[PDB]
Amino acid sequence: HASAIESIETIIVDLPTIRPHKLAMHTMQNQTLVLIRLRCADGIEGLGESTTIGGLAYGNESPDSIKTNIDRFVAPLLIGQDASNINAAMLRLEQSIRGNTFAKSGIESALLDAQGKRLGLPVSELLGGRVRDALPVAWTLASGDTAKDIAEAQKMLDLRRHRIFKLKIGAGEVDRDLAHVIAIKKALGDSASVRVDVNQAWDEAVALRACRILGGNGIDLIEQPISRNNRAGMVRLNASSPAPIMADESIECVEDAFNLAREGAASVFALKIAKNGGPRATLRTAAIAEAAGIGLYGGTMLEGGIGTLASAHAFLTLNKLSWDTELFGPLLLTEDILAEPPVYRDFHLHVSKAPGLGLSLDEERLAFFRR
Amino acid sequence: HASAIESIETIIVDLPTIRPHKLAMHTMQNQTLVLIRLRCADGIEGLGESTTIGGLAYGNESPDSIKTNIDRFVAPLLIGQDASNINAAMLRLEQSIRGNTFAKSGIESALLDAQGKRLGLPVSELLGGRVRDALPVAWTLASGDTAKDIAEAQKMLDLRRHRIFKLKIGAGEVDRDLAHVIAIKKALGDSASVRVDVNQAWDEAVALRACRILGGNGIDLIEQPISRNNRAGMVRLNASSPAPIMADESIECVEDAFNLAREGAASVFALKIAKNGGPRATLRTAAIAEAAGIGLYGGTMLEGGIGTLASAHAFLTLNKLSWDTELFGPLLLTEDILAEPPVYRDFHLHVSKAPGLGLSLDEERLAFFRR
Amino acid sequence: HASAIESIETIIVDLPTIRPHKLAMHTMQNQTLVLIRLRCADGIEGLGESTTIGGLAYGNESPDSIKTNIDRFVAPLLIGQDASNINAAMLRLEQSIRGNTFAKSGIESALLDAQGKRLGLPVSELLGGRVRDALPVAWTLASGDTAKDIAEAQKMLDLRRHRIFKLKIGAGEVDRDLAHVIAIKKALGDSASVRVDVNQAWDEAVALRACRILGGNGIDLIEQPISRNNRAGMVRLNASSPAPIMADESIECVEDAFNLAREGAASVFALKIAKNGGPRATLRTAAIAEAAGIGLYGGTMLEGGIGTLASAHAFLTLNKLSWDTELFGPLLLTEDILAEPPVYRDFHLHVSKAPGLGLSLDEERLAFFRR
Amino acid sequence: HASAIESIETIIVDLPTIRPHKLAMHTMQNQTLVLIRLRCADGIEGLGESTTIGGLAYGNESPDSIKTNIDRFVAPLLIGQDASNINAAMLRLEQSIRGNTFAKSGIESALLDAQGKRLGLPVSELLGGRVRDALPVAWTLASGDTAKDIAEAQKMLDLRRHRIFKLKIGAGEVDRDLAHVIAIKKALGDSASVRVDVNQAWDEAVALRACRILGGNGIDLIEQPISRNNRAGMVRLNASSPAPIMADESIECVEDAFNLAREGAASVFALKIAKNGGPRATLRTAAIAEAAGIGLYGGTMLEGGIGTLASAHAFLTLNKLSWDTELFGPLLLTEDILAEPPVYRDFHLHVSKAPGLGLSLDEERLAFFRR
Ligand SMILES: O=C(O)C[C@H]1C=CC(=O)O1
Ligand SMILES: O=C(O)C[C@H]1C=CC(=O)O1
Ligand SMILES: O=C(O)C[C@H]1C=CC(=O)O1
Ligand SMILES: O=C(O)C[C@H]1C=CC(=O)O1
Ligand SMILES: [Mg+2]
Ligand SMILES: [Mg+2]
Ligand SMILES: [Mg+2]
Ligand SMILES: [Mg+2]
Repeated sequence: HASAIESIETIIVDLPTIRPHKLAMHTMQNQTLVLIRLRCADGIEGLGESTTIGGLAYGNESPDSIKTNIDRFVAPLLIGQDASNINAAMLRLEQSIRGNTFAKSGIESALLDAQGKRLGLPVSELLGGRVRDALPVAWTLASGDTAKDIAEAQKMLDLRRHRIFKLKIGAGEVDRDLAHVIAIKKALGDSASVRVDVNQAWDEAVALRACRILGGNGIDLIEQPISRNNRAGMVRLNASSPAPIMADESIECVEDAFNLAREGAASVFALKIAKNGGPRATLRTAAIAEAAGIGLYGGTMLEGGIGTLASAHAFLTLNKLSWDTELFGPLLLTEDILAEPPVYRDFHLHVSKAPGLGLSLDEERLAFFRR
Repeated sequence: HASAIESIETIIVDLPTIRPHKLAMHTMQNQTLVLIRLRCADGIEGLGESTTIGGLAYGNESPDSIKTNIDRFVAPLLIGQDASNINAAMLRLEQSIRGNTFAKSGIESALLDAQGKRLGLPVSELLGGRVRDALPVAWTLASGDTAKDIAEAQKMLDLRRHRIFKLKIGAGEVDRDLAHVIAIKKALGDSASVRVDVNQAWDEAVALRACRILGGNGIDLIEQPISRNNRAGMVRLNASSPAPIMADESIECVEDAFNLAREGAASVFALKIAKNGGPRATLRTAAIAEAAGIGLYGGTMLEGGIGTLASAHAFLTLNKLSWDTELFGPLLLTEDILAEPPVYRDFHLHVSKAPGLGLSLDEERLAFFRR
Repeated sequence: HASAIESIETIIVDLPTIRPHKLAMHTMQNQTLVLIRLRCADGIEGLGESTTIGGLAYGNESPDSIKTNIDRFVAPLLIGQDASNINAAMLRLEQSIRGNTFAKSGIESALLDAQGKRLGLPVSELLGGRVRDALPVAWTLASGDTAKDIAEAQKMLDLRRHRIFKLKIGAGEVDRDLAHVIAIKKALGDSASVRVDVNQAWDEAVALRACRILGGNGIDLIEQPISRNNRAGMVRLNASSPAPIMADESIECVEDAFNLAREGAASVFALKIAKNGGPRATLRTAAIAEAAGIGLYGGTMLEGGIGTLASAHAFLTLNKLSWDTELFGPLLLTEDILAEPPVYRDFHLHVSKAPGLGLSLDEERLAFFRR
Repeated sequence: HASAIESIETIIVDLPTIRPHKLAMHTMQNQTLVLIRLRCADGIEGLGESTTIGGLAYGNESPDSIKTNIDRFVAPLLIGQDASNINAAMLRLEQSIRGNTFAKSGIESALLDAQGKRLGLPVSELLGGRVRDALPVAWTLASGDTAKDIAEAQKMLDLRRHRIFKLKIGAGEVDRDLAHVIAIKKALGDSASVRVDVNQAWDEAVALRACRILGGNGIDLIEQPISRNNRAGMVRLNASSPAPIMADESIECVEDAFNLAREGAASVFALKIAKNGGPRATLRTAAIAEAAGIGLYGGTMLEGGIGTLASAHAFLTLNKLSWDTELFGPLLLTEDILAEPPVYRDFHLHVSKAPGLGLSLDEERLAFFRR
């Protein structure tokens, strides 16, 4: 085919971050991305990104294993295939490859980028058409210090950078974590929306009490308070919690979205291209949530500009994202591999109408930071 | 915008059929279509079709009211809008217009046709990319006579036209309808798949027995045996019936698909663009079904070539249609408004790769049959 | 520590098989194992095995990615740790590594082997004590030809090798697969137990009928007929099926076992060390099943002698394995890396009381077949 | 066998306590233990303990009937059996003896002690390996006087003996018991965790109100508020109670643990070797709880040092005991039969790495207190 895939190169890139990022299960000291360079017979190159958090501390795919599986199994299946038929290409992978959603997400992102350049259309238009040009972007406070977090949030407000804050908790004693969250919301008052993410850290026995306290203290959303494995517990917590509960880790594929909606495990779903298998699969998960009356949140696995924009282009097509987005990955990185970073201003991420993902590689940064 | 919608004309067309088509609630003596001609500033015209069965005997929208609502409410909302952004256009309609899925389906079909011509791509590619070029097509036997039906099916087999037969029942006494179906399957044996559609005609009290008899006599699928209103009954029948049950009328929007899947009301879903609001909405319903492990069937409201191809292009992108399709509408019509009819041969409908819906109007037929 | 782990080497070994093995999603032409060589400060070496089927066609871990993740993440965490405290070592991995059960299984197997040699006890005794010395072993028929399968089963009976047969179906047309299974059971009659494994291939719409037919034709067990994602469907099938349903792919961790038991998704559970994270985790899954009144089956991912014996030693401690085992992996391989193969005779696998896994490496075979 | 069991002697020992211990159904004025002395052919003696509370006021086994059933049924089954294969020995008992979990617990404890001495390993290592050397120990306040309880708790805090307090209620008027608990928590404030145990005393009609009041007054956990027989009620209370509910009496075997988890009867499970049938069975119950996302608590039936250490060794292997333990039995006894008592300091019980249960009998105390 004139648009046959000729090569797929995966590159692991280690990039510095602006500060330690403390999650319940892991403390980030930097970030590692897997860049995908997909080249086609018509001379077009598509760029994609597969990124996770903390090696294997978050999910079963590491940047290392993502490269291994793409090089050994994905490339052989796609090289020679028509790059202009994305649905057929991704279904070809689906029939021979189980799981590996992070790898698939990066691959589809690259195909979409190339197809966008091929047709001279931004990805958002390839996916149906945008209904907005900007997306609201929350900011995560996870320094591990209450005083530092409050100061940081106040500055982001003054800079008109962020007005929605996500607090990482679950690593310490429940009451200390609760006091921490309450103190932050008290300091910010009505000037900002404060939410929390427990990253599955709590047992239902703890969550049933903690959610009541948070809801009674101005916390707007409680993300994945308990293990995705306590299916019945998540359903019960949705009933006892006065604050809405959002599912994140509970979604590891489109089918999980349906089952969670069927069971009533959460009233809001985080949408992550890495967890669903790319922008298109993520839109199917969004369709399921919408059909069930479940709110949407534009999630991230802390991707750099490529993965962030791939996510953004899909979100631009959604009717509504009631709970906004957390597409701040590029801002946590002190250095990224894009020639021009995404545009952030006035509490939003602004997406252009340039072809594909509307970005280009910074060859110097790639050369220095690639492993 | 360069692709602004300049006009939308709705035309009611009354066309002759090859023979009376007897459904449980109505007997068709002909067919009426609503043609949509959408013209854009860049000189491109998109064609769409909104068609139903028996006036108001099947659904709440008649060809007459579809024209009324499109002319009075849809056109005012779309004229002047960018035709190249289909998602924004359909969402604009969704925010101001409740229901009217048949009208919406015709409108989106026209927009897709125009966009396909605009980019020089068939609709199937606009929707992501085809994974097949042909679709298996079933045939409905509904003459009202057992001997006639058997003869007709045998001929369709000999002509290599159809090998899957759908039998319309529910208008007569249950046992007489059952004998009718059993006699047909007995005569055809393993040379064909025989299924039935009761069009909601039976009460659960009757269906619980009838489904057992049909399943025990070689009937492969039982379509909408009871009222969509007996929600609990459909769930119970899925358990007592040895033959799979398919939901059709139970789906009147994407959200219904989710609720039916949540409740376990059917193991197979019929996919109709008219019932969901167009090809794109139908793909969302398909995504929900797939995520729930529910089989897919390419349904029809007996549309002519335009509506049939709009449906076909969407179905070409589905990973699998386990229960095939019933896209035979153009074959039931003795006359259609296409210059070249869809290609049917060797038990399938063959879809080309021509731009848009790959069709053109027969001006002479349109002029003579338009109301 | 005196028993500190000094090194962990992972070796990918490609071995020939006796014949093509056709599963619903993949056709095996050979087999690849990941050998784990764990050496301790006290001069003891423990051997473990992490093996899967068809690259990524079966699960999300490939032999390639298993090596990548063990070398990059597991080794760093364990080197220097006390090898004699297996629970602490495996929990150390669990707190930093998500998923990767296949890798974990191989690691724990190696630790158990080393600990057995260290104490001069077979693994079965380290795990509590055996209650049997032999395990019944089924045989899978998957040549893709009915005549060939019947002949093969008859020979295994005559050789007193196997009397329980597992038939792989789901790749072809349902009725053809059903005829295939029925013909085999008809030919063998009461001389053997015939079961099937659909490897998630069927939709519930198909399974609800197929299970009835199989149960009515002498088929003793139906393994994973539908997708693990159709949670509600598996529960419904357990009620409509006259033949017991066994969960396999539905179990990807110990927690899944609990949820399946809670929901009533299957009446029998396959026990696979690779799917649970090693012999010890598998015994926890067995404990859950037993507590729920669910039958046990000793499963396999087609491991060679090392993985097969690691599985066997755990199964020797179970009170009862009502549905026997399928520990025939070493028999499907024309060549393995053990100096002395496991002992198979009179329909059983016979496990010795030698220290650890009671095996040693064949250096010549390892050298020739290692990648 | 070289390690054949040659004799099993059961000895009832009546020991003085430090003060009356008032439970909802009984007031303890002393404590009675059943010591098990199991001697093997290799000259090794294993010690075990089967102890309950208040004769038959708590459970169906009394110290008297435990001795009767062990002497008449257990001994005959085990004498002559290989003591080094604990799993086979306990399964041999399970196939011929129904219930009698207290007796079984003492027997397995003795076998583990002997096996530990045989291999020169502490029981915790026989069970897989410890992940901690110390266990947090709560203290029960049950003098029947509010002023006395507050003073006692304050002293235990000052002595760095205990900082978690369990209050026995249910014997008096609900409001008086509630005032009692609230006054104690008020006096201790944040310096201690206060929990209650109602020992099944309340009717659901009372519990639904009382749990709300306790949860709203700083009470951290509510143990078995109602009858284990009101299965549906326990499930309902888990939803209405703002404080987590723990199941104790509801667990009388491993299977009960599964059923309670399936039904959602409690969010925390008390782990008692006497109620499950020994350390090993208790670890299976813990595995079920963990798989269900249910918190763990190290429970006691007020055993002396032998039974307390048997429990402790098992708990040392658990990944996490979110709700700590109540292994204070030896502290309630003014006299025990151990030559050296367990080590309690700085809010914890410290377990050594000595072989077996790491203890020896005080021949003088045994001689004087044995019945
Ligand atoms: O929250 C997660 O699970 C992943 C990621 C999203 C933002 C962030 O701070 O971490
Ligand atoms: O069956 C329906 O409900 C509508 C239509 C589909 C084919 C047919 O014969 O009628
Ligand atoms: O059946 C599976 O899923 C895996 C494996 C077990 C035996 C066999 O033939 O394949
Ligand atoms: O609470 C029980 O049911 C039994 C025991 C545990 C400690 C205590 O004080 O009594
Ligand atoms: Mg999260
Ligand atoms: Mg119908
Ligand atoms: Mg299987
Ligand atoms: Mg209690």
